[PDB]
Amino acid sequence: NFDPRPVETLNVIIPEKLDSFINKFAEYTHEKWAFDKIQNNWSYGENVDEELKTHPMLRPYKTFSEKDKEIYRWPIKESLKAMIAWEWTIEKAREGEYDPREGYNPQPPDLSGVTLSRELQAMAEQLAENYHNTWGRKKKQELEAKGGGTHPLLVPYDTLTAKEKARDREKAQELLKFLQMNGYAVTRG
Repeated sequence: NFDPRPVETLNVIIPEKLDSFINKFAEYTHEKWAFDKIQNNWSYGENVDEELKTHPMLRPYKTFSEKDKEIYRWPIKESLKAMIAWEWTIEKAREGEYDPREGYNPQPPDLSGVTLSRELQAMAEQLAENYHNTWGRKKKQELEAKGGGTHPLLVPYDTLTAKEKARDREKAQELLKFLQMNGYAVTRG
């Protein structure tokens, strides 16, 4: 009887002082996506070709227009809005701490060495559940409107295994690790 109710974010205002953080994390997200592709032998080219391993976004984040940068900034703002709607605190407290291929070579920092406390891991789980509920509500509405069938992910988040949760968990964890790496103190208040 899955009724996904993600937290309301539409009227949530992100403080302007977080814009630099949003930009840094968007570039990081791009660099990580680009790194994985370039190491999997993908390269720049006008078209998105699965066979020839080519993608037009395999270029520096600096070369993207502001509207194009929204491919990355938009999901980041949505995450931040959810954290703000829950009255979590996000405050800067510290200083913001392989084969070289042909052309673009992004070297993003490794977030495997960034450790999350029990509290931040619980917070990542709450963000992950919200990603599941956001997608779930959107999917349920799409299927209802477009007369579609069903989907195995249209079930409560707490009925999923650790592996089924991994994608949303890793997205939430990457955000809290980057926040921590950049000197932000994040709490549930």
